[PDB]
Amino acid sequence: MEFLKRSFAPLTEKQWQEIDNRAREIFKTQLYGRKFVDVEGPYGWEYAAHPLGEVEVLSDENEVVKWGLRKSLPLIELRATFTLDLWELDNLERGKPNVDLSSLEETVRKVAEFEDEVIFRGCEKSGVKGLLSFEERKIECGSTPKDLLEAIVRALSIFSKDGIEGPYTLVINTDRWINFLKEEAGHYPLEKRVEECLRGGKIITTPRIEDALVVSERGGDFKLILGQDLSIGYEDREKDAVRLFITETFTFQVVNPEALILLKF
Amino acid sequence: MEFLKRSFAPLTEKQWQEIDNRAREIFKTQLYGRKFVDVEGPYGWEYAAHPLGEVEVLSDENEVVKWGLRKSLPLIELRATFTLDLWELDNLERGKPNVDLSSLEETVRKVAEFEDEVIFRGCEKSGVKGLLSFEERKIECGSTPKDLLEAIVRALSIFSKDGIEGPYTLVINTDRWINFLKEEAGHYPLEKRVEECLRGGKIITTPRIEDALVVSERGGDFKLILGQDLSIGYEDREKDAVRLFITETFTFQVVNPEALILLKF
Amino acid sequence: MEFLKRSFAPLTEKQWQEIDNRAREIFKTQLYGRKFVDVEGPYGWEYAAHPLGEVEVLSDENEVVKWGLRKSLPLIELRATFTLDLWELDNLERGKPNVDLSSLEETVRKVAEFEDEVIFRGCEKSGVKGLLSFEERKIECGSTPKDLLEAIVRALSIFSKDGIEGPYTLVINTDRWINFLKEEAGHYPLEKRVEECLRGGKIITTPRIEDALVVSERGGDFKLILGQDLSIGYEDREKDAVRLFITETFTFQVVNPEALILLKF
Repeated sequence: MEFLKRSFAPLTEKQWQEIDNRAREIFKTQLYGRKFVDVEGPYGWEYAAHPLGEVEVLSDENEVVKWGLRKSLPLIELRATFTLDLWELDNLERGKPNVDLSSLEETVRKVAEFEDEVIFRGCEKSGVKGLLSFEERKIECGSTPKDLLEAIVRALSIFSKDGIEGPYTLVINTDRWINFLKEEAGHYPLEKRVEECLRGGKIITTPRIEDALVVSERGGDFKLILGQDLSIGYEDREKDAVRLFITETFTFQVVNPEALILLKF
Repeated sequence: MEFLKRSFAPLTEKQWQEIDNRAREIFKTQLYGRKFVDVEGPYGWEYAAHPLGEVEVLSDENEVVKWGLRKSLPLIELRATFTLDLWELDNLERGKPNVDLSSLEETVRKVAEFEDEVIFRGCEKSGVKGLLSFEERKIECGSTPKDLLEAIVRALSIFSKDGIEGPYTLVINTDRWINFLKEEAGHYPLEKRVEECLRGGKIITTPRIEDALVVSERGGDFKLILGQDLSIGYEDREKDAVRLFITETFTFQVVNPEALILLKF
Repeated sequence: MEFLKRSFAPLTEKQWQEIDNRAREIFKTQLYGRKFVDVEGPYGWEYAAHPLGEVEVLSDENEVVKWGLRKSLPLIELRATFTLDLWELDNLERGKPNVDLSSLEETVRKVAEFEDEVIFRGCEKSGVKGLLSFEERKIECGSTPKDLLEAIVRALSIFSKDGIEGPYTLVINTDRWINFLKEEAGHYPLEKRVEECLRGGKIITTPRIEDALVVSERGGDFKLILGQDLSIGYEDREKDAVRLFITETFTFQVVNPEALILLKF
C-alpha cells in the first residue's frame, strides 16, 4: 500500500492494470523530452530540492563570520484529476474489450503538453531556465534543404571546435519537416542525407516546438531528476463515478549549454 | 585530503592536533545548545537543504493540473578567519608548551556566540524561528525562589496535561541564578530543591539568555542538523603568518513547541 | 612527483582530473595533425635533438683528417600559462558541476592553432620545412565537383605511378567543402562519391588550411616525435588565484615528399 492508496479504490485489479498499460503506452509516445534527455531517479517522495553547489553570502564584510545560504532547485509537484464511470468499467469483467477512456487520454495529453512546455520554455516561477532561453547558441538557416545541410555542417564544425562529440540528433518541428519534404523534389532521400551529414544521427519530429535544433547524446548534458515517477492514485468516490489523479514530482537541469545549437530558420 | 586542504598548510601535525584539541575543548564548554538539543548528522557537504514535507500550490483553480513547489529549509554556512604567527608556533617543536592562541580563542568565542544567537532568537533572513519567538508558552513568575518553585510546579502540571514526560531541565540565566542565591537565606539547598521539584532534573546556567525556561529531554523535539561539523582549514600564507578559518554548515528545527515553557520572571 | 610539480598545487585531485579530462577532450578534436600523421614517442624530457644521419665536412681538402659535424633537428619546447580562480573552483566540492574554464579553453585553442601552424607551414627558425613548402607536388583543379573528381583521379594515377599504395585521405578546407556542397545540386551523395573515388578513403575538413590535398596512410611518411606529451603543471599561487601552464616538447619530420599531393583549386 503506497502513496497512491490504490487498494481503497473499488476497482478490479484487471481494470487497474488495463489503465496502467494504457497510460504507459500513451506516455511512451507523448514524452518527447525523455526520448533524448538524460533521466535520473527516482529519489523517492522525500526528495524536495536538488543542490546547486552555490553559496550566497548574506553577511556583510565588516563582520568576521561569513554566514550565507546554499542555493538549490525546488522540485515541482503536479497533480491532475479525472473521473471514470463505474458502470462503463463493469463491462470489462463482462468481456467487453473496449471501454471509454477519453477523459483519461485528454488528461494525459494535457499533462504531457504541460511538462514538455516546462522542459522547453522553462518556468520563471520555479527558476528553471528553458532551452529556448539559450539564445546565444543561434545560427541562421535558409528555407531550402540545401541551406539546412549547410547549417548542419556549420553546427557540427562548431561542435568540433568546442569538443562536443557524437552522437548528434536533430529535433525539428513536424510542420517544417513536412514543408521541407514538400520543397524537396531532389534526388537524395532526405532522411539518409540527414543521417549521413549527422554521421549516423537521428531525426525527431515534434509539435512541441516551432523550429529545429541539434543536440548531442554523449550524456551528462540535460538531467531530468524525478522524485516520484508518473503514477495514478485514487482520490474519492461519488455516486456512480470514481475520481482518480495523476501525480509527479520532477525538476530539470541543463549542465552544459555548449552542447545545444539552435537554428533560426 | 579533505575539504579543508589541511596538507598544504606548512604547519607541523603536532601543532595541528594541538589546535584541534584546543578548539574542541573550547567548543565543549561554549556550545550551550548541544548540551540539551538533539543533534543529527553529519550529512556531508552536499546536503544543501532539509525537506519540510509541505507543498505550496502556485497553480490556479481553473487549470486542471495542480503544479506547485515543495518547501525546504536551506542550510547556513559560516566561515570565520584568523591568523597565527609561524615563529610563535615554532616554539612548540623547541619544547615550549605555551603558545599564544588569543586570536583563535576570540574567534571561537564569537562564532559560538553567533550560533547560540541563531539557535535562540532565530534568523528571519534564513526563515529559522527562534525559541524565544514562541511567546504563547509563557508563564509569569515572581522574584522569589518560592515563586520560582511555584512556576516550576505549574509548568510540570501543564506538561503533564499536554502529555510531556521527563526528564526535565531548567535553563536559567547565570546572573538571575546568582541573584536568586543572593536572595536565598533559607534552609534548603537550592540545587537539591530544584532537582526534587524537577524529579531528577538538571539546571543549566548560561549567559546567552536573560530569563529562565523549562524543557523536556525525551528526544525528537529540537533537531540541529549538521551537514559538515565544526572544522578548521587553511586559507593562504603571507609573510611570516598563516591564515586559517573555521567553517560549519548547519540548520535548526523545532518539532514540538508544546515541549517548551518560558518564564517571564 | 613529476616534472609538473602537481602535488604542490593547492587543488583537489577531483579538480585535477576534471581539468585533465577537459583538456584531453578539447585536444582530441583540436589536434588536426595527429588525426592522420604518424606519432612517435614519448622519448622523455632528456631527448633534446633528433639525428638526421647527415654529416657536414668543415675540414679542408689538404688536411688528411676529415673532421665534420653531424646534423640534427633540435626539439621545440612550448609553455603557455593561464590563471584560475580558487573560489570558482571551490564550487566543485560543494556540488556545482559547472565551472568557468574559459581561459583554459582559450589557451588550449591557441596552442593547438600554433602547433597546427608549425606542422603545416613550418618554422624557418627551427629549420622545420612545412608541407605547403612542397610546391613541386601541385596539381591545378577547377571550381566544380567534377573537376575535383578529375583531380582526385589524376592524383591517384600519379600515386600509382610513384608506387604509393592506399589508404588515401583527402584533407579539404571546411569553407571550400561547404562551397562545393552549395554548388552540388547533382544526384550523387558527395561523400560516397569521394569515398568511392578514393577506394574507401576518408575526408577531413579543417580550418587550419585554405585548400585541399591528398595524402597516403601507409605509415612512415610523416613522423611527429614527442619528447614529453601535452601536460599541465602548476607555476605559482597569488592571492585568490592559481597559475598553471601547459608544456610540450616536440618536432616534426617529413620522410617521403612523394606521398603528398597538393591541389591548387
